[PDB]
Amino acid sequence: PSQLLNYIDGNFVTSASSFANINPVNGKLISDVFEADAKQVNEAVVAAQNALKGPWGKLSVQDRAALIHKIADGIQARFEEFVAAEVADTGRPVHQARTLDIPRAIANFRTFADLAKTSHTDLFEMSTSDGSGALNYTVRKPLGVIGVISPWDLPLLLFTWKVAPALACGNTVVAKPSEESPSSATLLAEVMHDAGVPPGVFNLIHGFGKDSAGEFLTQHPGISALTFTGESKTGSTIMKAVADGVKEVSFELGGKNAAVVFADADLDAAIEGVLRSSFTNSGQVCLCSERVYVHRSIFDEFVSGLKVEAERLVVGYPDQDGVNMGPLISHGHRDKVLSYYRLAVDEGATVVTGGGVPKFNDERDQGAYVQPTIWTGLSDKARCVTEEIFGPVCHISPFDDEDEVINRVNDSNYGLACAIWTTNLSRAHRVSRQIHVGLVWVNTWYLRDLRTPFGGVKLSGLGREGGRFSMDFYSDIANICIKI
Amino acid sequence: SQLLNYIDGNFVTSASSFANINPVNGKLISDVFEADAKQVNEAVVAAQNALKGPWGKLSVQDRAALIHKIADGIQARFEEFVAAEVADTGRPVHQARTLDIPRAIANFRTFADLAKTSHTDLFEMSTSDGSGALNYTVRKPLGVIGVISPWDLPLLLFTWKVAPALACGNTVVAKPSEESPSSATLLAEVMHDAGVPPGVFNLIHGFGKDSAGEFLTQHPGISALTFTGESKTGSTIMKAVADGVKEVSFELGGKNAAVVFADADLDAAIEGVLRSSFTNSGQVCLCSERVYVHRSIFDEFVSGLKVEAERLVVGYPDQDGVNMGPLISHGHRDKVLSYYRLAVDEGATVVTGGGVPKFNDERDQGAYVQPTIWTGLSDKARCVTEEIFGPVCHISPFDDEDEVINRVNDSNYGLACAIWTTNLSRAHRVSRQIHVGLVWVNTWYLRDLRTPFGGVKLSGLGREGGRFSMDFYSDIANICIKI
Amino acid sequence: SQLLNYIDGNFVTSASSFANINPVNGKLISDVFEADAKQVNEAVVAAQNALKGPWGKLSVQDRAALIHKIADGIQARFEEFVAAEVADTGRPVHQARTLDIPRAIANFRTFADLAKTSHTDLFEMSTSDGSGALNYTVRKPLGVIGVISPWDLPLLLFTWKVAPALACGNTVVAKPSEESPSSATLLAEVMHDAGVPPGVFNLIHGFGKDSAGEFLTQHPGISALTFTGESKTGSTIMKAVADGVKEVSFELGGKNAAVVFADADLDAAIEGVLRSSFTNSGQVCLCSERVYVHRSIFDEFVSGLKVEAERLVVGYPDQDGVNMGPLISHGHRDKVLSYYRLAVDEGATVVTGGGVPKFNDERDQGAYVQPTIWTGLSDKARCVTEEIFGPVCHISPFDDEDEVINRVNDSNYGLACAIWTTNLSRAHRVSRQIHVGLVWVNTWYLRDLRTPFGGVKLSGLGREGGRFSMDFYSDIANICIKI
Amino acid sequence: SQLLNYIDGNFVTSASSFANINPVNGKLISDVFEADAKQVNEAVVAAQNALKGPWGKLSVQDRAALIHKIADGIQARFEEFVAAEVADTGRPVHQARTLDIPRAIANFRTFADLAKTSHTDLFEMSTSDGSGALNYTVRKPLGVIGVISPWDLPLLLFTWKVAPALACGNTVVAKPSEESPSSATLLAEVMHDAGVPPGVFNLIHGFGKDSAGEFLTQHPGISALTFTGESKTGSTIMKAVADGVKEVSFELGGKNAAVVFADADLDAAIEGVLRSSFTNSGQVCLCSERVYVHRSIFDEFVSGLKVEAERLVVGYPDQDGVNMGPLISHGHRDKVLSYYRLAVDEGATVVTGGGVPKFNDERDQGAYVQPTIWTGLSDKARCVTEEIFGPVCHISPFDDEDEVINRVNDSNYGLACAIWTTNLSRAHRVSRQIHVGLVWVNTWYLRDLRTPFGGVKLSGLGREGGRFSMDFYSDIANICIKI
Ligand SMILES: NC(=O)c1ccc[n+]([C@@H]2O[C@H](COP(=O)([O-])OP(=O)(O)OC[C@H]3O[C@@H](n4cnc5c(N)ncnc54)[C@H](O)[C@@H]3O)[C@@H](O)[C@H]2O)c1
Ligand SMILES: NC(=O)c1ccc[n+]([C@@H]2O[C@H](COP(=O)([O-])OP(=O)(O)OC[C@H]3O[C@@H](n4cnc5c(N)ncnc54)[C@H](O)[C@@H]3O)[C@@H](O)[C@H]2O)c1
Repeated sequence: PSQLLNYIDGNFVTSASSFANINPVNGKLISDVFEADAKQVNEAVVAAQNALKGPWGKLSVQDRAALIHKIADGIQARFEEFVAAEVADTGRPVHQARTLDIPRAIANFRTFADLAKTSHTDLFEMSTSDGSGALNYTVRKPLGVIGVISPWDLPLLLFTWKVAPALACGNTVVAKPSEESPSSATLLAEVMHDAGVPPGVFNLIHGFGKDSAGEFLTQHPGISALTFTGESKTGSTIMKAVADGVKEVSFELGGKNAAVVFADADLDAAIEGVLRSSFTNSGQVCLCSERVYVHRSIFDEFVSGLKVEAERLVVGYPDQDGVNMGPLISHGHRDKVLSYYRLAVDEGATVVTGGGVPKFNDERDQGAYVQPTIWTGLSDKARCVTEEIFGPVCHISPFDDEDEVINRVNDSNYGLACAIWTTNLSRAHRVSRQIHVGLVWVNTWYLRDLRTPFGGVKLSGLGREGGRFSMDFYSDIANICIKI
Repeated sequence: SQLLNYIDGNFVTSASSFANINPVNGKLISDVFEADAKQVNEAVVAAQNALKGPWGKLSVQDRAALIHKIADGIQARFEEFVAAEVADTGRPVHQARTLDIPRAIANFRTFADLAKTSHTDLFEMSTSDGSGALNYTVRKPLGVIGVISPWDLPLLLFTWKVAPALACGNTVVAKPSEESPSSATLLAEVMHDAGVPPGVFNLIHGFGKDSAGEFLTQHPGISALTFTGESKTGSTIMKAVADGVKEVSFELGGKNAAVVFADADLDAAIEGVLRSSFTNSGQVCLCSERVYVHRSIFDEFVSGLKVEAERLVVGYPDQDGVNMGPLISHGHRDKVLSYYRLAVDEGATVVTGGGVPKFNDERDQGAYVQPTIWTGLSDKARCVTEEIFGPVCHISPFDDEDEVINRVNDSNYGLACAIWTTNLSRAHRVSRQIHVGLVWVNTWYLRDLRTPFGGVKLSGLGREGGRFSMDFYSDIANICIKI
Repeated sequence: SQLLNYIDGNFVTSASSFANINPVNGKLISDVFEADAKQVNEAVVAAQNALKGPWGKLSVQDRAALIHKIADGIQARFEEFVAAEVADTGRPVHQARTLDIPRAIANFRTFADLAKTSHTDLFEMSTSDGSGALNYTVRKPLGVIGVISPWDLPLLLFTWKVAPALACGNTVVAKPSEESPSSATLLAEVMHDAGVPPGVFNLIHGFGKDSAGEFLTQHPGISALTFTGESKTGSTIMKAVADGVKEVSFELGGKNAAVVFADADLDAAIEGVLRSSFTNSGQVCLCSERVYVHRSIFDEFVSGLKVEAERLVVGYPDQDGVNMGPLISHGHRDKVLSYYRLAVDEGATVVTGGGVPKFNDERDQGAYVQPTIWTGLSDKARCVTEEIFGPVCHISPFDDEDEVINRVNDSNYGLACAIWTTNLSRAHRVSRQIHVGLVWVNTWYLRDLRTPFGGVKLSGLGREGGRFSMDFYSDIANICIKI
Repeated sequence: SQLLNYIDGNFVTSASSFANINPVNGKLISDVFEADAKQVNEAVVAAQNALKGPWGKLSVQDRAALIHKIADGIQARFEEFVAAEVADTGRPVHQARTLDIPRAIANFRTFADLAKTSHTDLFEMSTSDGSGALNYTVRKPLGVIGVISPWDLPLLLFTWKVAPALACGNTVVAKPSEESPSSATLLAEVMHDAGVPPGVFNLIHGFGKDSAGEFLTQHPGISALTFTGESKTGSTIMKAVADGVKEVSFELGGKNAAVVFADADLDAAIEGVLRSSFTNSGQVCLCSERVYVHRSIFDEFVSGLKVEAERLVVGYPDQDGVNMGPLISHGHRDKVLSYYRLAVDEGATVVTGGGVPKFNDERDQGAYVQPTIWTGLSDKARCVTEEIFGPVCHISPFDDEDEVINRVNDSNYGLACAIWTTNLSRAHRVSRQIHVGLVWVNTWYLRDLRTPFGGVKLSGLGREGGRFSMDFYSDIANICIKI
């Protein structure tokens, strides 16, 4: 059916090799995707380098921002096509795509264009020996060619989260979306083309990681930065790969996030929240909770309530009425998730609900669905409690003491995010500041303001993006010092 | 004389020692105890544990007051630090008294002040339910900072990392260059006498590969590695910490240009390039080794620079009117001399210098070389492209502004550049086109600690100074409250 | 033609009306209903109440999108706005098409953007009990903002206040100059059609004393009065709001100098001073009426400027190659000609102009004057010290840099200054010593809306622009939480 | 004892003198020389001239070091300062030792530290010709700062203005309250002994109307007047400086509320309200004179408060256990007792106090009153709306969140408010809706010098603290370079 081409130096192109994009709802082929080779990656980088010297480089910040708003306008004008593309690749509920995925991707471009317009830099006066003094000022320049490599859990959102500020700062871009979700990125290339974005400014390359476009990108001496979102292991590999070039790097990596429910929490709200944080996108979001700690006094009641709500979840088609969960991204990913399902049992988990695959008796049985799953009875040292599963699952465990549960949350090689449920003023602020992660929510989950810094600690990442931090990462900060 | 490690509040020796040698006369001045992997581990663990002790409980005001006390402690032993810096490096006494030591003290005072005055952000947001949410950020200690430092400005560059690390509430494991260990050891004593809790600041001595340096970079207990040194070494360190995804901050090598336009104050530009080429015997990362001079003033510039270079006094650190001391070591001299020969093989004219001076005294056992000027090499000569880190510069002419800008930028490095012009438009128009972290106009080596500092390309990764230090040496955490 | 008030979502007439006269030919453009104290009260109360309505419930994003919609509305009716500004003021159509209207549009877009991107501060502190405290700040709407604006750049200066007021979520009662009420009235129409809720924006027409202007300033229901106008008017308004301790922001008169150094690009400086003296027929607060030129180039500069001034086309707004229109009114020309007489009486040499051109057509019933240059007055002449606000400049020589800085600063005003020099150091050294809010080097009237703008001494109080507008049009509140 | 003015580096007497009375016992402490118009003028002129002397040539680092030396000078005479404040005010010795003096020392140190770390902005901009322009801002000394301060927290509020004025490179003419002139005179000695150049800091004694206070505000030589005092005095000053269009900063009166929600920690709330009502005998602008308590806990709260209030030890500054001293003066006691009476006449139930304690010693000649609590008055009672400035509070029950918010806000004042609740949502939701400059949650009088501070409505104009101080006490100037 559909064909997904690379976009290089203003032109769509095919490749020697192609791979399949497969609908996880039913296992049916959606499209053929051309895998760019080493030579085409080179062509992309060189074009990106030259574009920096072209008309793109002559644009005022205001004109550049106007054009980026045009890109956002073009996505909005093809809104439903973008919805259809995200849904096809990933099986995500249509409502989620219409309210989260696509509008956030548009908001990424608008927000960074606006920040580009309002941003400024610094002026430092200094005294000198002769009493004439000196002036030091800083400027933001384009960093150069930014290599962007993105994952499949929020395809257009996380892709544009890198591409928008890269372009807002006047860089050119070579971007490699996940092989699992190539569609919406390809449509973005079309939007770029139609908006009149100069050739070479934005380049789209398809493929995999090792011995494919992804690796080739990280190895190319022509890039100035590599921004990456994906597994921690992949982060380290890429960090080694750019080391000889001393390329700027920004990494958003894996997590094993906890949710903590204190005794004074609003229990019904906490249950709804943990339900959402565990099972949204079938638990395939980096921000999902897979470890949950609940105060002993309310533990059993909490687990009972969550069981009931988890069992009311509708698992099925993306446009099915009242659907809460679609399938996992792919059969390979499902294999990995079920392997963890077994392991949890072997490690001695009580299976509160789920633990298998739903029986549909239609085409969905050919897809890659699993059941939302809850475990109890596992130790803090259990693999299923420590390793990132990336499916619709959580383990729940009681605790007694505040300092205790803080230490248990922090006892991890990851540190992406955490959610805390409490109605107590002091406790919200005291506990939150003690959690060793980049992002804590109190009495909510997945709230994101694009102005805030975002990033992880430990294995969950390196550096920060968002607001001023993106404006700093995607720019050369240069100092000019004038003796007066 | 012996230089010990400082681990968890105690000066400790080690299994093996190495020679610290005076580059003025080749004489041995101390033995330095090389830390082994287990001592490195001990240091990191101690640093990890200090985070949970009294250090971790200090308010920002109390921590800052304590850091000022460290500065005071250095100040009260000022001449001993001067003696220590001079001993290891052979730098002129006057330069140590006026640049090296006071600036090391200022590192501590300034970052302590920045710590006291820093604050974070508040973001309000709307929610579908109409009650909204509050996001705020906080700065927390990153954890244990591994500091690895070079020998060109030993204490200055060392404290440039250590001060903000401590100011942000971290604990530190710091490994100074094997070539210049004394001032860092003195710092450990100052720390001790000031009552810095055990494990907060740890000093380990040794080399890079297969030594204390490598082991520090491999330890999963650190949260960040901040580094100043050669580009290749930076790469090596980048790979070593990759599996841990440690935060990294790199200030690497350069091949910096100076540019003199026809409308420059000629005498000032000659004086400026003399300083930028030969300060510290050209052993500063910010030194110029490439100079482009407009053809209308080329011959006069070169002639004037020759005269001033030959007036430079090369000698003892306490010799009257001394301008230059020796190179850091014989091994470094052999490297610099190898370039002195390569320049000749490459076809260079030697305007002045090109060898080693004859002293007919103990200095001949030291590691002195002559300040050297070359002309006649092409832009692709290795001597014009690779960093030598000696008291040397090649001078070539240029004709056009866009031409010289291209030749300046035609480099895998991009640390710093100096331009000389009296024209308003040109200064601002040219400066912004040079692909480096720092451009000076009509001066050199002016540094304000508030400003961002770093290189592009092979010259580094990230930025430090001012709030960039406060951000790098801190965990930035976002806390989002639903209302 | 009739210009109605706009109060609580309705266009309303009034008991009295006054004449809007076209200064080109003296003909009647429109009747303008003057708001009485009763209508002003009704406007202020509507504004207060609007703060409790749908307007007050908008997210920052929605409020910004609505203000972009206001900008789109103006843009949709671009030429009507052009025609309105031209009719009231006689300004050249080209100036209105390229400066006045697009900048007024840019005011709304820029402050909407600033509103979306602004945030506030988070301060952590330690306490005796070791639990600490959180301190965060928020920006709330100040309340009802009274806006009183002048006639020199009617829509531009009007929207310069109204845009940030609305971006910060305030409601507005605005009173434009009686000389130029037309574009403000169109703006009210755009507001209405854009769907801005009743009471958010209110337009009241009238004069100052014993009229709408005074009644706005006396109303206890406002939270702030932002004002651009004559310095003496500012003083009056400050007294008028003193018992209510209203927030105030004043942009007042000036006697701005231009300085031309010996190393200036002379032709560019001549062109520059021509524009700074005669743009809008010298009726801009930012205009130069004092000009200082280095002695060595004084005669050549004066001769050059004379030639250029005499080439200026003084005529109809859409006449080919027109450079200057008339003054705003006959009353204003009576004042300007009185100064023309005074300058002769004070001993001035009239290099050119000094009178009223003769058209022998309908323009003779208008309010034109000639571009005028004086020489020969002392620094104490009233014509050299008082703001004339016509197309005039006096030119005086100088010999020394510090001398001229002192003469520039020797004024009760301090709005702006323009300096001409090609020398890098001079540009920065001199500029920082000028006691004004804004210095231009080698240009004039460049405005970036992110910058702080305002004057010193009699030229004003407070700053607006960028973050300064976001702070002034907001309540900055501090919330301190004990943890 | 005698208190002299400090003008142009000299302590000088005056033609007239007035009495400083100890309010503990009515005894005369010192005679205070009242500055006349000629003396005030001599002060301003010396300050003006001081800007062009060595003070103006100081680098920011050197200036800050000298400010820290002032702070050192106060620490060195810590007990003399404590005695001075106690003598003037009768404040408990413990409170002056822990609060008053250390915080005035912190004012100098903190604003010195802010000044060293401060910086400004760079704006890059595109132009028609494609070469662009550079806009940057600088902070300059505003000029001569007139400071007029109250007797509330004499040294603390005095230094809160003087410290940032000086940190910003200004010079100062300062008029402390006639009721509390001692600590300020001691500060002038510290300035003198620290070698602060003559004319930089000038101290003039006297009153407001027809005295030095008025004379300062009428003087055309000053650039700003910063003021802390009664709201009616603020309006008077705003009128006085209106013709010079001087920069103003006003911190005025309040009638602050405390609010205790049903979910508050009741014991902590009682302790909190006790402190907020009676600290310094309720003579702090930040004191709570109205208290709203949820109905369900109203009786229990009023009872606990009565008990704790009755345990308050009223007497000697150095008496052990002492909690309260006297009011500042007999004149003020007459005013306070007058409200005590009016409260009864208005229908108040007197829960405790309501008169003056009997001592049977010299304290009966002093100016004491009892801590008083009222119930049973309406929101419209004069005693519940008008600022009394004594050790008094009125407690009223409430039922609804939106109700009490409206009742707190129904005031012509809006300085500060304290809220007590343990609920997360409620704390943030309610706080943001209170129309004041400062809301405390579960505490009172926590001040971080980095935060913006100020009131809304009659409680003030402008903001001070952190960068707001750095902005108010500086000329922000914009320099625009065409490239
Ligand atoms: N960009 C800057 O701001 C800046 C400042 C000063 C110096 N420099 C550069 O640094 C170099 C200066 O001299 P240098 O010889 O001391 O640099 P270097 O890289 O050889 O050594 C620096 C430090 O790293 C250690 N080290 C060496 N190999 C290591 C390894 N494999 N693992 C861990 N640690 C290792 C050394 O022991 C030493 O402490 C020059 O290139 C100079 O330009 C840059
Ligand atoms: N907003 C704040 O942060 C803050 C802080 C402390 C006190 N206050 C307020 O200050 C008041 C108490 O102090 P106060 O009794 O000294 O107030 P006050 O207004 O009577 O006197 C204050 C100062 O102003 C001077 N002054 C009086 N009339 C003057 C005039 N016509 N011209 C020039 N100067 C004049 C006085 O001499 C004195 O030095 C209370 O209202 C209190 O709330 C406010």
